[PDB]
Amino acid sequence: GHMMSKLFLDELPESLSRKIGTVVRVLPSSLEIFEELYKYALNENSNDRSEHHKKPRIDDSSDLLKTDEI
Amino acid sequence: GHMMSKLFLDELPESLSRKIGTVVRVLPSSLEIFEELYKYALNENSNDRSEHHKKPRIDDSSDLLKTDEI
Repeated sequence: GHMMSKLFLDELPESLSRKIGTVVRVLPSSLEIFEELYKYALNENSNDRSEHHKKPRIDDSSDLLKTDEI
Repeated sequence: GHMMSKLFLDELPESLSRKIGTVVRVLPSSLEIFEELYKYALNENSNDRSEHHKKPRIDDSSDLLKTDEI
């Protein structure tokens, strides 16, 4: 359990952790940004309902969908 | 000198992309790896369900005959 700051590499096949661990050595700070990038899209796969989900754009419009009260 | 449109940088959180671009200059190949990583996890959203090819569906229904019993 003697590690400075590792965990992302322990969340995927050894084949990937090998090619990554070798390149990361050069950019231990760059891989940090991408680490959050891949996670961003990961959660995007599932989004609960809080206050109307926006994403699907439409060419023609008519109204603001069903909205009578709150 | 202002680039002609961009992908996977202008859409996503441009706030972070700002620091990524400067880093990408150093590791133009490394980013290529993380690019496939984020896309890989995306497809992972699915699983290898179905065991018996789907058919049975019982939860709280044990025998419901009447005419025949013996």
